[PDB]
Amino acid sequence: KDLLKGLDQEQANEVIAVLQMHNIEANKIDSGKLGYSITVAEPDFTAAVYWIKTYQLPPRPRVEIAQMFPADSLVSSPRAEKARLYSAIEQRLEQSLQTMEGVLSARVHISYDIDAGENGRPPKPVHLSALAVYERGSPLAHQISDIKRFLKNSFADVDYDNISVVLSER
Amino acid sequence: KDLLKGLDQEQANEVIAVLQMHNIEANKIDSGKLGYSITVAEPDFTAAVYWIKTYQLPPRPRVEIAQMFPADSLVSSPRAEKARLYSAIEQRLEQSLQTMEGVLSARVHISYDIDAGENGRPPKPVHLSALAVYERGSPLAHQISDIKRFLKNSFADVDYDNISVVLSER
Amino acid sequence: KDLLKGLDQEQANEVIAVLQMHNIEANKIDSGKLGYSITVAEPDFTAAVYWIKTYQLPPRPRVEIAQMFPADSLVSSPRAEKARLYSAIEQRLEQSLQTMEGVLSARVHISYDIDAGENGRPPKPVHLSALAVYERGSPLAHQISDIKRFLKNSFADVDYDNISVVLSER
Amino acid sequence: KDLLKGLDQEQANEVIAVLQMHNIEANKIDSGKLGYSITVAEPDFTAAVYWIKTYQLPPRPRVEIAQMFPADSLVSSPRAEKARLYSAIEQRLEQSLQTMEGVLSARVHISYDIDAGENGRPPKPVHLSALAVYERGSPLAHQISDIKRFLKNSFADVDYDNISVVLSER
Repeated sequence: KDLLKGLDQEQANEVIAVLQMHNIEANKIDSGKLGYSITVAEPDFTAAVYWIKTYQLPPRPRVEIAQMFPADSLVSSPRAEKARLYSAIEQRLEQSLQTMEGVLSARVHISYDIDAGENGRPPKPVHLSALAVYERGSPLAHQISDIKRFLKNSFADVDYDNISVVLSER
Repeated sequence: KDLLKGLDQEQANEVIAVLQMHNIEANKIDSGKLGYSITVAEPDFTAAVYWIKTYQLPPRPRVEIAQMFPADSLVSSPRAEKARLYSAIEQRLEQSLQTMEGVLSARVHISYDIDAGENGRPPKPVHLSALAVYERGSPLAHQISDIKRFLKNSFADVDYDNISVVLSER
Repeated sequence: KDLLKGLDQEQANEVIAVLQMHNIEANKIDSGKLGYSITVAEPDFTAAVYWIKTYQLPPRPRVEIAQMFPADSLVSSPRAEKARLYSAIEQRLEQSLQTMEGVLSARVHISYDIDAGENGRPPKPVHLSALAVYERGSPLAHQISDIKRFLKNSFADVDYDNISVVLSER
Repeated sequence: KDLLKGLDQEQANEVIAVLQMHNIEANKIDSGKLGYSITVAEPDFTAAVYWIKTYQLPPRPRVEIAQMFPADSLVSSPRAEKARLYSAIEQRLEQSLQTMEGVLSARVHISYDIDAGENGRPPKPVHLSALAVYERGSPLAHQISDIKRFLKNSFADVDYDNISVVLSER
């Protein structure tokens, strides 16, 4: 029975290795495009789907900031520009943190808004959320303070108390 | 008797495995497009439909934010843009939470509105609703506080008291 | 005698199973389009119609929000846009609640209006109505409070006292 | 003698079954279009018409909100739009109530008007009328309070005292 087709080499390799490690007989075939298909024996189909689902496979597609065409036709000013500037910063932070030995994945979600409550009343919202996944063989718990400091000084008007850093082993 | 045609491999596999686990004789065929059809013996048809319905199969299509063409022809400002920004955030949160080992599905619904009650009266509504489904073999109850903190710091002007995190085993 | 033609596989299967369970001799044929026709012996016609009617078969078509073309030709602002935003939320809630084990169908009707009574008098109407149908073999009565909390935090300015959750066994 | 031609299968089946149950010799023929004709012996014609009339057969066509073309050529604002919004709600309520086991038909007529009596005098009219027909074999009298609550919370600014729920056995 077919599981999934048109998988990248990495997605197919991670799913194949996960299934093989759980005693599931899985086979892989490459199509003409270099995309991969995974298949299992019918008796292992239910188990295979359970294991894949439990490990977030296949990875979901989420909204892409670039696919903004449905929302607006042109950008001459501020809200959309600020979203892209924020996205660029989140990616810059993820790129930097990813160089730390032991990090295998990282997500950064930043909040920076300049609001006008009313005449003579300006608020500033700041905060950052950081999730880093570490290799099974590396404890990054001691590096939490260093990661917080790196995030703090990469972004405008952030304090330590408004940064959440969560580290989870794969 | 035919159950459903034009199923994805995942939807067909989950329905086939559910029926087989409940002693229902189900068979599957692939069409030309790689879409799947499920069929059962006529004596098991009523049972099969009962089991499928009880487990939310087949999954319903709900309104897609992108299918906004029926509602408006062009977007130059705020309500539609804010809905897309909110949707992007909900998806970013779902993507992040989905990496936690044990999570097999997640839904996030965010509320963030800036309202003007009258002259010199601005209200701000905040809150988030989070539903996460965990694998049968993983207790994520101890991770509720961590999930709440991740959601809190991903989104503008959210407090813990205004976040609902519900975890349900598949 | 013919009952109905051009039925979906699910509608035809549910009606066939209901009639067979009530000792009604019903037969089914598939047309060229994959649509189904149900027929009964003439001596069982009256009974068959009584049973189908008593169980809401065939399901009625109700107004589709997308079929708004008869009402207005273009939408540049608020009433129609807000109806679509509300419909999207109702569908998002139904999608979320449908994942709860035991739920076989769900309907959500939301009320959220911002009205101006007169100069310096703004009212806000809030409330939600939720109907969930559960499988015969699952008691969801203990989950009423959880369902109310999920609905509360998905929608702007809702309190628990203004949410009705009704659960009915199929 | 011919009774009626161009009947739907359901209308023809209900009329045929009603006549047969009252010892009237009725026959049915299907035309090329799949429409049905009912005929009776001349000696039973008067009785047959009396029975059909007494049971509201054939069902009358009433004004369709969509057939508004005779009344106005275009809709850019409020009265016609509000009528369609109200009709959509009535249909949504009927769809929801129809899922209750025992319901075989339902009609909802809603009243929601926002009127300006004069300068600094706004009235709001609210109320709902609900008629539900139940199967002969189901008592829905105990469900009146539940039906009222479902109707109350589906619609803006409704109180229980302004909802009429009438249940009649077929």
